Amino acid sequence: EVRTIKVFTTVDNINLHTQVVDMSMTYGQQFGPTYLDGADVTKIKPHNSHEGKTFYVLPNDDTLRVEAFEYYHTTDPSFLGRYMSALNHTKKWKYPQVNGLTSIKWADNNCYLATALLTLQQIELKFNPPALQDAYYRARAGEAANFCALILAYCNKTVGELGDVRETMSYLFQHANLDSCKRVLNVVCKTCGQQQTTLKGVEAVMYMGTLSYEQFKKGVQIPCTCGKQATKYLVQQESPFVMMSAPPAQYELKHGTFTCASEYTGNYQCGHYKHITSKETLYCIDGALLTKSSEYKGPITDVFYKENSYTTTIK
Amino acid sequence: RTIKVFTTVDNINLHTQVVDMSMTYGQQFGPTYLDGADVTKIKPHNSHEGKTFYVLPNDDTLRVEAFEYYHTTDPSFLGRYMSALNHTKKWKYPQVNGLTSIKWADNNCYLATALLTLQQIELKFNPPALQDAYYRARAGEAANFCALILAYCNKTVGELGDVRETMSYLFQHANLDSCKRVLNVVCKTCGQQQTTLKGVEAVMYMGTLSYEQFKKGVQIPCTCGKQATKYLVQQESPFVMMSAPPAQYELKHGTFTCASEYTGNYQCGHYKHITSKETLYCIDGALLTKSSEYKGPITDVFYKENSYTTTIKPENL
Ligand SMILES: [Cl-]
Ligand SMILES: [Zn+2]
Ligand SMILES: [Zn+2]
Ligand SMILES: [Zn+2]
Repeated sequence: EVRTIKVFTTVDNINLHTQVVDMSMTYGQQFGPTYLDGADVTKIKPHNSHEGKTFYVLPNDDTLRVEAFEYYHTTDPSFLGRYMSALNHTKKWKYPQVNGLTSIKWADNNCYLATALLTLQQIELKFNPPALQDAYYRARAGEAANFCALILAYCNKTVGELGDVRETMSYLFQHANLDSCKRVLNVVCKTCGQQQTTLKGVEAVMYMGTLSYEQFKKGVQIPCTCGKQATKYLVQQESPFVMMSAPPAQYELKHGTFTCASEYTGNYQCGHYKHITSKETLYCIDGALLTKSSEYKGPITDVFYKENSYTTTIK
Repeated sequence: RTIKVFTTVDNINLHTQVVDMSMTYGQQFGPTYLDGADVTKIKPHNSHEGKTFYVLPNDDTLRVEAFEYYHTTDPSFLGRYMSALNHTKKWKYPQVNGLTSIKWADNNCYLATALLTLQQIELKFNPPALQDAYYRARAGEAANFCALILAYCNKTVGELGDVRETMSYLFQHANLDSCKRVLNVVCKTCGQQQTTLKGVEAVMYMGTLSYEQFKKGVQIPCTCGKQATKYLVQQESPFVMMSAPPAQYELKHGTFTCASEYTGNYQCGHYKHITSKETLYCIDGALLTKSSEYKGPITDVFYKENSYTTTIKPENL
């Protein structure tokens, strides 16, 4: 009456669950969306050659949901489906080594993912979700399909959409161990006094308004509550890097003064990101393309700087 | 022959300047606008003393001010906003059935029905520029709101636009964080698959005008070659927008909030707005028509919502 084979199911490829499957029913009828080595097998019926194989499935019971939470650090039931949807594309991208870093050859507007991937290889950062940490290690080795698809899933973006580097880094930093990061700022306004503020976590390493770390330390002009202009400056910084962002204009990059940067060109609604890194000179990594130059000048949107512990000497 | 003026990129932070009447504004400030009019090649007049001029965000401080007000980093935004505003300030914005409309001009019908729709659904804008201008538009002064819509949509005055595209751009600048949509796709061969949409995708659907049809199920292809049934499982939003290629459709009073009618084709056409009050009202720019029934080439229908959960059992499909 009923013929069967034994297979394994998983949501993390670490915990394997024995399943006896009915060979007269499809995998989708029995498990829902089912993948065998990234290949969609939802519509097909079990075959004798499938016996003993491991199948990815979505978390549709309590055991699988706990494992998904522990591996991906998410409770969104749609997360693994969106990751698999993205992976179907990113598994076809090429991930060349460029200047010793894993880049991504351009496809489907993935330029923002390349400069994000390149940036992460240059700043000291640990990822909390085991899925992210594992996929980052594979990406550093040149096999970044899983990492890229995770990024898309964590940001709730799909292949082809315009990505923003600042927004993307912000999502990823929420899943990094940045709790020990600290920033202390002071704002000063004639006729209003002084006031200080302490930031922690992601907010302690990201700033929007100037690309220059030294300018942030010397003071930036900001509108006050009264309506006149005031001066905000960085008092103390505890973090392994800082990210400085600004609306793009024409910014000059010089060797040895920064770690890496991102540039935005083309049509503003559907444009193009490049990566600039400081090595023994400046390299512009443009997906698979590489140029070298003494200096660089353009519509820079984000600059990353190394840091450890900073304390101001101004009063 | 020198006067004081204010320059700004947001009309919030005003920067005092001294100008000389012997040179143009452009030689002193770069590109300069007075109520949207390009005054770059104009010399300061006595009557300009103390007035507020827009300039381009030409330094780090101004680019911050512009970003915090408009939520854009596009360097062309201000000039495009001002170019549109020079025109929209001359449009007329009559009250039609308690709502701010727009008298027809410059193919602005798509903006009129978008504006009429926004006044009937629960929506908050995130950019202060949009918030402030929307409050003025509700009160009848819609020139700045209409020029912002054009600038955010990268449309110029006179171009025929698209309500669905326009709403997409505006919803991306709205607070939709609490909006969630869960769908189920059921195939006789493949089984079930649920999906969760957030943000603009949680409130916009393209394929059917009827919210009730979206609840009972629409037929879609399945990669196995058969037809699958797609239906709404769960909806958390204060409204929903259902769109479909324009086709003859009967709008029944009391079954919807408002809708967009489009006569024409891909190159040229005209929008009208239909709203369901104690009866059906067709708002066509400044023109109002009342009817017990309405039938037309409908392309977008808006419905009120709060929390919906399906009663379909998948095994009963
Ligand atoms: Cl019109
Ligand atoms: Zn003050
Ligand atoms: Zn199927
Ligand atoms: Zn028209």
